[PDB]
Amino acid sequence: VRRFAWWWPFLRR
Repeated sequence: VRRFAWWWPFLRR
């Protein structure tokens, strides 16, 4: 994980 494309799963979703 870089530093953002991980939270999507929870955040963005």
